[PDB]
Amino acid sequence: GGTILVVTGTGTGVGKTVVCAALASAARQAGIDVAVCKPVQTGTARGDDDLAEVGRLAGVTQLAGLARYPQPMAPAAAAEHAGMALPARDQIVRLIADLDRPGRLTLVEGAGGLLVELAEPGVTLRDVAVDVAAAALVVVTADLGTLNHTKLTLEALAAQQVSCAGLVIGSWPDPPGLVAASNRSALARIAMVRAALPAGAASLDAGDFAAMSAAAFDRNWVAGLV
Amino acid sequence: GGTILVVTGTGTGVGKTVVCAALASAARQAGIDVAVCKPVQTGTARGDDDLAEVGRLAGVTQLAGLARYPQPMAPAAAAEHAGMALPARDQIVRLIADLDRPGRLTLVEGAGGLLVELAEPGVTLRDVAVDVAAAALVVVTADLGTLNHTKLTLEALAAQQVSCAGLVIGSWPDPPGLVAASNRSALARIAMVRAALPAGAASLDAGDFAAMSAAAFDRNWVAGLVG
Ligand SMILES: Cc1cn([C@H]2C[C@H](O)[C@@H](COP(=O)(O)OP(=O)(O)OP(=O)(O)O)O2)c(=O)[nH]c1=O
Ligand SMILES: Cc1cn([C@H]2C[C@H](O)[C@@H](COP(=O)(O)OP(=O)(O)OP(=O)(O)O)O2)c(=O)[nH]c1=O
Ligand SMILES: [Mg+2]
Ligand SMILES: [Mg+2]
Repeated sequence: GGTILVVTGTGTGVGKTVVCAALASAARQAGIDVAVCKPVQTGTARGDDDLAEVGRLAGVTQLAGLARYPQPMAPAAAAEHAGMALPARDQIVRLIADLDRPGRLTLVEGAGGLLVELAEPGVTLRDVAVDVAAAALVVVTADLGTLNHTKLTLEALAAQQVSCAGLVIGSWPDPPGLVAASNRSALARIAMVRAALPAGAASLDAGDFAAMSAAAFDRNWVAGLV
Repeated sequence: GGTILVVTGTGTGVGKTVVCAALASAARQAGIDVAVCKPVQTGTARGDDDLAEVGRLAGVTQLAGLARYPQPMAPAAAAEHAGMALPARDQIVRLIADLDRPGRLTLVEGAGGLLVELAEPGVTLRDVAVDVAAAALVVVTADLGTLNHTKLTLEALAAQQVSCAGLVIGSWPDPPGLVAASNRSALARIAMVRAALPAGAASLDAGDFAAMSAAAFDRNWVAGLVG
């Protein structure tokens, strides 16, 4: 196959989607073919659509999903509200495995943090990563609490031998400030910080997003992903 | 020895300090001798003092500190900013073991979440709980993200064989509302919810704090903590 990375996070709304876009954009600019899978999208009544964000910010066209729940809740509660079950583990795993091919960077986004339920019954993004042998990129904050959440997420990955490909600070404040500066230095002590996306990047137009994306990651690390 | 519980949380500001004071108050009203312990305190320059609050809300007088730092930062960064070192792991252990006593409940509040560095080098409250054979009471929010953080914390506890004495919801709103209510239902499927402390417990007076405390926990669970 090619390279598969789940893009998880220490929590909800930490920047997972804008980080998928940013890495997709840098990979494409490096001449790598990119696909992005978001198996379960919720909050569609208010128009949440993470694949649309990736398609618009980074230009990706191979964008796969399996389910769309209208309520703005976590996948299991939204599915409980709708009275319609989440997809099954095999559905999600085979979708990603069908996307993966040599020369392709395939990114997978779940919902919220690493352990929220993505498929019936109780299967997580960590389970999916195991079944498709993906490594994990962990999107973090630089705010109070991040080191604990980062360490807890990194331990949960190592507990099932899911490799950690790096950290990304999904939203880097301007100018950093005292906590954010201390938090970035300490995260850098426990894993490589691949990038720190400036705050508000997800509202850039595609041209600005691409230039920002190619400057945010290290040219060689992106080139070597596939 | 007696019974030692580390009181940790899914993060900082989730209610660890008010849960200590509530468990201490309920334990005391059952006849149980209580000590409370905070080996690392940051933010002294902003007035933060969890031991002092626990004394205020609950009337506990057996309160033991050790490391104190001016800045409201994570311990490592606060001690660094003050030209000080973190305490060594044996000093934290000594603090707790000196208080342990038969028939006494000792509560050890961390700083922030389970894996925050409390001692050189990379030593956490989980390591400390291992050293004193303590179980762990996990203070959680009912807000969004709580399920994932709670599951991550419980897994980190089990990997080191640190028994989990249950969850407590640090701040519980009246009325609940849909987000909190759903999360509390989902937390109870994960582990035992020992209490849900009403929002604003920390402002109650000693009389009302004791009433709230006695109502918040099952008395038979409180009494069963301590032989
Ligand atoms: C203003 C705002 C933007 N966004 C946008 C900007 C972020 O950089 C981007 C990616 O963050 P995500 O972590 O993916 O936030 P999300 O709601 O899409 O996360 P999840 O898929 O788990 O629900 O989404 C939010 O998610 N939440 C917000 O409150
Ligand atoms: C915002 C605020 C909260 N509190 C209360 C609300 C919480 O339920 C309680 C305990 O939260 P904790 O989890 O103990 O967090 P903390 O702020 O004490 O910091 P630390 O991680 O070092 O413990 O403190 C106050 O007493 N005064 C305040 O101004
Ligand atoms: Mg998203
Ligand atoms: Mg506290």
